[PDB]
Amino acid sequence: SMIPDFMSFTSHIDELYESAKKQSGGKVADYIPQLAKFSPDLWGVSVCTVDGQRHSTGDTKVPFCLQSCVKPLKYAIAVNDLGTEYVHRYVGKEPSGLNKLFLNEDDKPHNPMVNAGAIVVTSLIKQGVNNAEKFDYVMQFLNKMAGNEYVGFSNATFQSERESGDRNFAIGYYLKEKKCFPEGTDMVGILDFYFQLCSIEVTCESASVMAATLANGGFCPITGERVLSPEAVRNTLSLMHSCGMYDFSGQFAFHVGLPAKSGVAGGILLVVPNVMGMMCWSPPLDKMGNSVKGIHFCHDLVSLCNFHNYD
Amino acid sequence: SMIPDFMSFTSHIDELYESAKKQSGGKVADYIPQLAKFSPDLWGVSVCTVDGQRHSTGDTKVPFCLQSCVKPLKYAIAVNDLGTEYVHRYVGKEPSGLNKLFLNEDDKPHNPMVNAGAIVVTSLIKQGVNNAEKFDYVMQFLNKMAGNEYVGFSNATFQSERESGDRNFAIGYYLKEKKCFPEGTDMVGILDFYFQLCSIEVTCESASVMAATLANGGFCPITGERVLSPEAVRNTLSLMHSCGMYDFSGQFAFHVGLPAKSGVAGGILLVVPNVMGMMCWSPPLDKMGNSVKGIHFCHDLVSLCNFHNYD
Amino acid sequence: SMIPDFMSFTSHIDELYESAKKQSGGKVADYIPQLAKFSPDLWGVSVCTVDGQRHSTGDTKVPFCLQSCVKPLKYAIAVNDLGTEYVHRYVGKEPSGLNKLFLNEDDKPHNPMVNAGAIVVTSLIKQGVNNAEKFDYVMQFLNKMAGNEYVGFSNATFQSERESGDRNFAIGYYLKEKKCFPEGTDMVGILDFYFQLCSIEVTCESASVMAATLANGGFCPITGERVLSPEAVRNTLSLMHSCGMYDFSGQFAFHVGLPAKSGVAGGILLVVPNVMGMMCWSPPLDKMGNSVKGIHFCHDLVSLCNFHNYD
Amino acid sequence: SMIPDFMSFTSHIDELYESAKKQSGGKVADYIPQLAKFSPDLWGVSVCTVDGQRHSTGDTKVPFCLQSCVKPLKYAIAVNDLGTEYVHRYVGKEPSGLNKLFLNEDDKPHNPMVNAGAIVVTSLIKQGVNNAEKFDYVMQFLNKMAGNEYVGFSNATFQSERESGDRNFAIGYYLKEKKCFPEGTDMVGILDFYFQLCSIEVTCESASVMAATLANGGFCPITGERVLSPEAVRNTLSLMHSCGMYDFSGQFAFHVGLPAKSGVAGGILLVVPNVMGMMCWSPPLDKMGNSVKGIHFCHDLVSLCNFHNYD
Repeated sequence: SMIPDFMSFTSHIDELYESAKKQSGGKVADYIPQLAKFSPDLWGVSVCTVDGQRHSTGDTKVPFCLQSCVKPLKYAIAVNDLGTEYVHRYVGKEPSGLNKLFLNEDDKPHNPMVNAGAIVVTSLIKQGVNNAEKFDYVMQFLNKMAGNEYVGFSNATFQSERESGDRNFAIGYYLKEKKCFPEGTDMVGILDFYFQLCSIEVTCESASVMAATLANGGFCPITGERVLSPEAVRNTLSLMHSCGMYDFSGQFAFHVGLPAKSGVAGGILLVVPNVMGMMCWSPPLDKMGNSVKGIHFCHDLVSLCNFHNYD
Repeated sequence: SMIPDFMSFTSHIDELYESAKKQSGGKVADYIPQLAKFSPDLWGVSVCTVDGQRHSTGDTKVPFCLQSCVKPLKYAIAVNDLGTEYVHRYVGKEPSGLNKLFLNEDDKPHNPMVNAGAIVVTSLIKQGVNNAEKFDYVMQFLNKMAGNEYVGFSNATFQSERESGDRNFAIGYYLKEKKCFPEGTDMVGILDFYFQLCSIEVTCESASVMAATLANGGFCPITGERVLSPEAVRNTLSLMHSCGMYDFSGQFAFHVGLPAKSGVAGGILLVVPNVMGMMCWSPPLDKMGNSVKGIHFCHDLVSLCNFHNYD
Repeated sequence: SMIPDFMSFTSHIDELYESAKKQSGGKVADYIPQLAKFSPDLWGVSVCTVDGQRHSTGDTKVPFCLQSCVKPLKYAIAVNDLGTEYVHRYVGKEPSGLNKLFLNEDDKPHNPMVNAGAIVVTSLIKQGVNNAEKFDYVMQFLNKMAGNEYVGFSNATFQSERESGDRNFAIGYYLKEKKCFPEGTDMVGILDFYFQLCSIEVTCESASVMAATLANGGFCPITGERVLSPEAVRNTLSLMHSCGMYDFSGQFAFHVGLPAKSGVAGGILLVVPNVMGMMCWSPPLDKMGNSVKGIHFCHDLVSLCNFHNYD
Repeated sequence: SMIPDFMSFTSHIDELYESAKKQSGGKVADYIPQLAKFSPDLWGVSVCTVDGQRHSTGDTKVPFCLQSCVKPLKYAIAVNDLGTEYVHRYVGKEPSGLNKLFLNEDDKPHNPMVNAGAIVVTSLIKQGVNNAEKFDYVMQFLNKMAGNEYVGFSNATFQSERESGDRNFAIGYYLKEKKCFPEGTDMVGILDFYFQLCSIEVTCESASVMAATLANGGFCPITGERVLSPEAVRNTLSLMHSCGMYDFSGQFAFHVGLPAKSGVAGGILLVVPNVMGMMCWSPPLDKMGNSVKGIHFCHDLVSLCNFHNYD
């Protein structure tokens, strides 16, 4: 551990937080009202070490949707219950070029971090049981990852995403055309389960616990229990490292060097292997679709604490 | 007219027909039973001059679905009722590269001869009225083009295409995502109208009359009536010339030089400007998706009668 | 012939010429001084019917480089001496998608109308003999096409194109890498021959005679002699129809419907099959790289005289 | 350090070495004789810890060309003398899609690990001085990285690469066309310097010392001296992680999780951050172009010692 004095570290976290606060650029997602609602000034950062030590600053208790931030999580869950080999017969393992085809060279979604990928992954989890049951399974799972902290749902977001995601339906039908789903999959039913997962709510605080779980080889820092298999955690981290920041993934892997995953709600699930989990949140996104204050913060954290993968 | 002696010409048509008959290669489409049914040995060629003169050989009275062969026709109808400018605010005017994106540089289907294009075009025809009425409108229209000859429908084909076209639905949703349809379009309703049009039935004989209509500047050779506007006919011919033979369009424009349009049913709508209309039909298709006997025939017709656009 | 009264037709040509004259937009090519020199106001149109009848208006006697306009010509020459089959073992027969790869699916230049294509074609003509001799062979050939009218050379242009064409050298080496040239080809020597051909000079008047030759099935309208084989002329026309106006080829084939070929010098070699040959010239080019006044003129000519391929 | 007992670790290295030895597949590069020469049975593995501890097994003293393995090294050198900002005004920082364009969206080579990238990087090192001097500069540099161990040159390889690299010349001219080189660069001279660098020779033993240098934050394990800046080492490692195994980079980052770089000579420069440097060598390559025995070994090393970046 490179964090000898937590107290001092925390003091630095608040300095970075304050430094980022001055970054007012970016635009709040507004393709649906449930996202337009949010104030551009909300800005929260929560830390949770592998030690179990916590620290928050800013709006770390205001609920918000995981959206794309859930992709790493449901993928981790799939590997946990099905293993690397099986999950990857349906989804790739690397970033794509850039326009934006749904499938790769082998008629499989490039990776679990893109829509097509997350949709296929969603179709692997808890096959057989009905949607209601599948959703409880993932919720219970997310609860263990967060050590029983805040994990809600947003029905308004769910209804808006469903009655608006024409591109996800396009992807749904295309994958069904290319036989990308396991035998006998209710494609439309899957997209529904998919929209629901994107609607799960968390707070910087509860999310940081989930990130810390991934930073602690699958053991929840605040309960000590094994939630995800070592295999599942290593895969999730690798993929977050290469494709978790949309079109910014390259720049991010080169300059920040940490496993992260952004969401349109403005959140950024950050993981510092064997050190801590983190969740930055600020609604204003840049052109790439990442939280402006969040990206700023991440670069600052790595310059200051030499947390970069290769330091 | 390069056909001084119709009698002799006909004798040559039968020779080419017999020559093509020996081409047994190709595979009959079988993605649906209604197409698998067909015998690979069916082979028919019907001619209809701008003069009104007719001639058939082979299975020219066995009904079969137009399928893609209807694309040029419904496009002609759109230009006829809306004019070049309007129709092309929604669909392109040239062939694409090759994989196979749904939209081009300007978020419009490349041309009316590809699925995405034909789907958008379908959404322009007779806007407002219900589907049943739209279908009668096109049927009545196709009747005038065929001079009241055989124009049927295949409900079995229609039902199979609908409960099987996942890729067309994918295209449907994608176009709806990119705002490619006119304001307030029932996308799913349009795909239904689209599947129905693909299910319209004709015979080499009735189809050749439709082709002759396009070969006669919009006037049906056997009734003398104006069916399509000059503007509409010129557009349809240009596009059939550059993108009517799927991936073979280039080779076809270079070696045959005639406006044509193939269909998965094995038909090839051929037009020899100011001379005649033609419909070759033979279920076995090659890798490109064109009738094997039909392609052979077309090359032979141009070598023998110097009908190539630039002879 | 749709030109009953040449006198009246000529009167219309001058009206279109005057109408186009008002189009002052576009920018004169300036990648080399020999092209920057030209006045944006130069504008000439020369007609030469299959009959042998002539007519000029504007700056039809000011020499200018063929540049890309020579591509159709040297291609015609290759087919004439080697036949379709041989020439096309090295170059494609259709337009490409759009970035801009040097080779297609089969490691062959897409068509003779693009740089890579024209370079490969250049390597087929008069193999064996030295460059000086090859150049005389093509010059003598171009002379017959122009009926002995103006055909010059521009050494200043040649020297500038050679000491500046890094992209053509890149293409040269790439093709050499993919074994695109006939056995034992001096690649660098070929690029030199290529640059020279681009530097050949003509005038609207002499060029229109060359165009008329292609419009007359290979027979020079003003000498009556056979210059190009029927086979060679049909191929050249087909390719000019689909890929002779750079990225505008699609729009041009759909709206104008005539075999044409533009050049960076501002010229447009136009052919109206079995009617006449033409050469419009005006240095200012549009974004696509075609003569602004020339494009305007071509659209006007087709609207007024219904010369479109499918009228 | 996860290597408590070096003795035991070494015993495991020899077991993996022996296990890999049984992998006889792959084909020895043969585009030039200097590579065809090599026996498919040569197989060597050399380790060099950050501690300075060494260990070899197999043909670890047979000289071979770095080839692509030098790309990470000359890139490290550029960052060391010019800093991240400057070097990256000319070359990208991420993997590309897949065909294989020379430049990316911003007209810059995708990254330093691809030919176009390595060529641009080569043009940044020691600008001004002549080629002979530039080469000595890099040689002296490579010597410090190897702690003065074997670093040779192969004139036969150099001469063959130069008189055979048409694709590198194509790339050279294209980059020169797009103004990718610093002001006043002798492009052809640069390609020469480039071919020379690819011809530098090493042995598993000396190379492993170079890898260990990168594994030790820029300090040569066997001399203790600072050779590369921390900044330069972190960049080199990140890029080796994402694009050092050609088309296998994705699979490699996901399954092995270590910074590596392969070469057509059959070598694989491997780095285990803060632990050791390594060089596996075996001439037979797979379709991707990586050493077959080397790839096998790398997967085995990570399964056995949990060296994967995220374990």
